[PDB]
Amino acid sequence: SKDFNNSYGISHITRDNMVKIPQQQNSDQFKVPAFDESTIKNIASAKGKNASGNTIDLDVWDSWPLQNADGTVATYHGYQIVFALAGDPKDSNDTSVYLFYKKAGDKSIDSWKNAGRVFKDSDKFVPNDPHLKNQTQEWSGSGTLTKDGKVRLFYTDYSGKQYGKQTLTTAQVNMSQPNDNTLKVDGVEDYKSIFDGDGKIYQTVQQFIDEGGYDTGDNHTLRDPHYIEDNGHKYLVFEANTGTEDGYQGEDSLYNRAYYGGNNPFFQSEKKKLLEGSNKEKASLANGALGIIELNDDYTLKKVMKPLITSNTVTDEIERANIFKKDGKWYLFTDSRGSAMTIDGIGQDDVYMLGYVSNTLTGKYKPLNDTGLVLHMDLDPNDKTFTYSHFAVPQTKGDNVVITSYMTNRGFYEDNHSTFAPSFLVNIDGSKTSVVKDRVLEQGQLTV
Ligand SMILES: [Ca+2]
Repeated sequence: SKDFNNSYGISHITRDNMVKIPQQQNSDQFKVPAFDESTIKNIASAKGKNASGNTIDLDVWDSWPLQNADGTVATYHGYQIVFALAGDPKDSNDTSVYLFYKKAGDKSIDSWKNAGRVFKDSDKFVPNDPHLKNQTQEWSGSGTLTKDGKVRLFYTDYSGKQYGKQTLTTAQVNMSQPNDNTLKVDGVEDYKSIFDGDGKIYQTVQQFIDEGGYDTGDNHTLRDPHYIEDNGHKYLVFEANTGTEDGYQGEDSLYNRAYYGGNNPFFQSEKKKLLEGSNKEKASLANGALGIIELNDDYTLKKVMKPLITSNTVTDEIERANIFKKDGKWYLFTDSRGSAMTIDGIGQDDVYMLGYVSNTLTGKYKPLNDTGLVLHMDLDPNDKTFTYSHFAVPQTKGDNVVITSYMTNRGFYEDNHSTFAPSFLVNIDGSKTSVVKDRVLEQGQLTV
């Protein structure tokens, strides 16, 4: 019949595992800690110029630490460095990467100084590049401190003028120290596009356009590159969508048992409901992937590899790709909105961090805590302490990782801007994780 089973030699976030989440999630093992509203502060140094040219308080969103190759937080001339997306709370979609820094031993949110934007408006036009001149927004990525002691940034070139084209991009951020307590962004170099999709392994924006994606509610992604090394190889792991040959979007995907898991009765009942219902198109178009590419030593593309995992039928959006090695195993994380999901009992207000584990970098990834659930945040977006973009930072010692996230902080009274959420701890033990009891850290804390 139309029924089939193709894994495409890759792992999958299955419907069977997702449907189990609603009855599992209501536990302090997974719940994002409740945060103390009275102590929440804006990032004091998060000031910049608005579109008019007046200095304002910025909203600060997605952030990532400068990391060592293994994912631990780097120390740069005695400083911890955090790259963050920021912009004017009112002027629509305008994100730029800012560089924040803090003396390694300082703890308070007030200790985070602002070195300003990584890029000048003019920077994108300098290199001879296929894509950069078309950039309208700077989206998320990662930062690594190289062997040579260079600050190497990876981020997403978003082009709103090119149908939302997304390109994995790199630059070396040149730094100096004007005095004992200041870091300065001097400028950028080796600023170049790396990858924008191939069509067979990862969806391109052209495929998105050609299929009439803006009319069907399709969501094209090629973003959030996370730098990692393994056995002398350099990689980016990123958010994407499947291409034509590794389980493409469309109605056929609803007949693929690989995306369902469970037994035949589960597959048959779930499939029938999908085909009948108002989620048919949404599920059909859902082909999120966590992709991987290998880089050369100069950070150009070496090899486009098959995805680590996909969320076919489940969601088109698996965000903030994250991966690191712990206790000889590889842990893979991604954030996912309930609103973009097609799962019974998962709703608009549900936000997740999902996690998977493998014995090897490109091996089979199995769900943490049986289902893949690691974190559950379901506070209403209107709540002051709503958090988003949860990201696990591995630590030099111990079994705990630090969870960072941003807190939108839009209360009726001050403080009033998107800020660093209080960080917290998650214990990792084999294929099991748990939120650490009563250990809420400072806003934007990276290390314990
Ligand atoms: Ca899609």
